[PDB]
Amino acid sequence: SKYMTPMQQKLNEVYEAVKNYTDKRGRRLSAIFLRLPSRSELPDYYLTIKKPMDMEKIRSHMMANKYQDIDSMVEDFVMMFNNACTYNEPESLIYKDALVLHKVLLETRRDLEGD
Ligand SMILES: O=C(O)c1ccccc1O
Repeated sequence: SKYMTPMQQKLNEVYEAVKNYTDKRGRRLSAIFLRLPSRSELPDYYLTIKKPMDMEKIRSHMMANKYQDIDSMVEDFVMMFNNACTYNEPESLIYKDALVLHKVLLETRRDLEGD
């Protein structure tokens, strides 16, 4: 139980790379992405976003061993960054942070290309 399979390790590595990324000032870009607020706290959001996504949702799937491959988890991250960029303005901080984290996601996945 305590030992992760290779796929499980890779999933975890990608998830963690995005979660733990910090910029030069020590700011964890993941902060606002961990958990999306409520439909009642964000009326305009849920009416605009077809498939809402946050890192806690991704982390829960992973922990339930529900991702079958790396691409499946990447797709959810991509949904999240797409959602953030859709809702928010191109000059907004959330939008910029979503672009940075997107790069981290693809770099990490590619750096693990074999393993
Ligand atoms: O724009 C947000 O505040 C947001 C927060 C968490 C997940 C996706 C998002 O677009």
